[PDB]
Amino acid sequence: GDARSVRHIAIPAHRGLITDRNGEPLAVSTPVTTLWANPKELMTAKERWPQLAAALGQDTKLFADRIEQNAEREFIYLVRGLTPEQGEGVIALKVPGVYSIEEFRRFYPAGEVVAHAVGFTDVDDRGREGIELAFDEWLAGVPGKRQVLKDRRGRVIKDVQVTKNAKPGKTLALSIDLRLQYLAHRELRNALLENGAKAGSLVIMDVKTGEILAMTNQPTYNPNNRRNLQPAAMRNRAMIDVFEPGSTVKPFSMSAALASGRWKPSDIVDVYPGTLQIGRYTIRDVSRNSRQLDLTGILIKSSNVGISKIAFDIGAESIYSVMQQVGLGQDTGLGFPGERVGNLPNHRKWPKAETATLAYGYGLSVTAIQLAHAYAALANDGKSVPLSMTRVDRVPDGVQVISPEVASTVQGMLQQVVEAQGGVFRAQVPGYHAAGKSGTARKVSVENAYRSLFAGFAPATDPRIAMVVVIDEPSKYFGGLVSAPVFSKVMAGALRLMNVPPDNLPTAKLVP
Ligand SMILES: *C(=O)[C@@H](NC(=O)/C(=N\O[C@@H](COc1ccc(C(=N)N[C@@H]2CCCNC2)cc1)C(=O)O)c1csc(N)n1)C(C)(C)NOS(=O)(=O)O
Ligand SMILES: [Cl-]
Ligand SMILES: [Cl-]
Repeated sequence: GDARSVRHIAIPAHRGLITDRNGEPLAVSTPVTTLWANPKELMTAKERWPQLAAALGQDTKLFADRIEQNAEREFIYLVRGLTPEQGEGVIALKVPGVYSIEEFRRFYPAGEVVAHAVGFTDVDDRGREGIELAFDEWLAGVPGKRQVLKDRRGRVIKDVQVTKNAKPGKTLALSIDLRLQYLAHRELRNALLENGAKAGSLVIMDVKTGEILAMTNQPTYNPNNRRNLQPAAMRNRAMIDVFEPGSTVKPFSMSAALASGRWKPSDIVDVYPGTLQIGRYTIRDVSRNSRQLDLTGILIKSSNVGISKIAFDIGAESIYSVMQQVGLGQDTGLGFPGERVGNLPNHRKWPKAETATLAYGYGLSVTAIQLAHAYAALANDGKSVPLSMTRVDRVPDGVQVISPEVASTVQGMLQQVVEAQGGVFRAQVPGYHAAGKSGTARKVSVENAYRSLFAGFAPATDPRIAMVVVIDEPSKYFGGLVSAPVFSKVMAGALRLMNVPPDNLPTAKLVP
């Protein structure tokens, strides 16, 4: 039939390393040794089989069955992906017909801690989820090709000849700081356990560079062992899940009020009796023991009524404009697999009820990433630096989306939300002035179910990082009792890790 045969073999390309921003390995192509066999040669050395089988960790008779059943094939795999050292002891047995191929297997040194961001490759070493998928072309490289001239009995007579070399993939350095990532991962997980919550997300970003410094979710999974992996655990919820932001968008409503020319911080709004009726609907505050609140007090008490009255006065168009311009419900440009854009509703003419509900964050849907980016722009004196999941060496120009004077005023109000009497004191960061806003969003007709939110930034004197904590369905639940302490603990550790000077460790009690 055939005197010879020409078999073609690909030379595997070394897949690009993924590191965090400091060069810590997050995805590594590690060398592995695959053993294959020519059964026609192996069948001439049967008395070596029990020793070979032992070296492979395989049952003597099952190994023998496998060879005998494939006795005519010129090629079977004995085992793929042993360690180089395990392969080295088998090669030393010098069994006829047993040969080795070096290939690579992806290893994820941080495991579940950064699994949602990094993703993973399939058995064919192709990116399937996360960054591995999004940057697959960058990471993959260009494999080579060999030619093997084989026998009529499958024995490779002519030594392989290399057609094309293997071109390695490119290194990729993420924006993530693995130190902050571990801190965020451990504090979110502990908070979930303490609160009996179903899921959660935590985003940390650099307000000055747009970099995503940490992005963790629960549940998570071990990418190095995906046996019994369930779909819910795979979700990078910070990017691919949407939620109503509720009270956490009130600083943007307040930004529109101050940009309107119609409102100044010392203005007061009468929110008594803690409710406001619009047709058949009643807007309700949680704490309903207030009458006059100034604009800062409306944020401290989180008065839906107060922000609603302001929204009626200034018009929803101005609030829509700020929310759109800080990115809520807008494409982020990151291109993360499955990333959601959410929804910021718009109208030619805004009905009165929807003007109020926009202003306190009902009925729009955002991602944790978007909410964090919005807070980063506010923290950065109103200038939005573009998002990045990769290390930023040369920072692109930002876009001024809130005037610096309005941004600075709203920043001070959010510092009061954390530090003033009656505010979110469990969000305070010891040694630092922190600023932010809690939220609690009921999942309407979705039976005693809520999300607890906190969004903020620090240090208030020169903001460095913005943070969003989302805790999904705690079993207690308020934003200020559930997500606020997580913000405090993670913000304190992250500021320390970044060597940020404390701006609230005075040694003297000053007066005023
Ligand atoms: C802002 O986010 C805003 N939230 C809402 O109006 C929305 N839902 O509100 C839910 C009620 O939320 C709370 C109730 C009670 C408390 C609280 N501190 N008191 C106790 C805590 C322990 C349990 N017993 C009560 C805190 C929050 C609701 O209506 O069920 C909302 C907006 S969009 C959407 N889908 N839902 C409020 C709650 C006014 N401010 O939020 S904040 O986090 O408290 O600052
Ligand atoms: Cl609190
Ligand atoms: Cl509601």
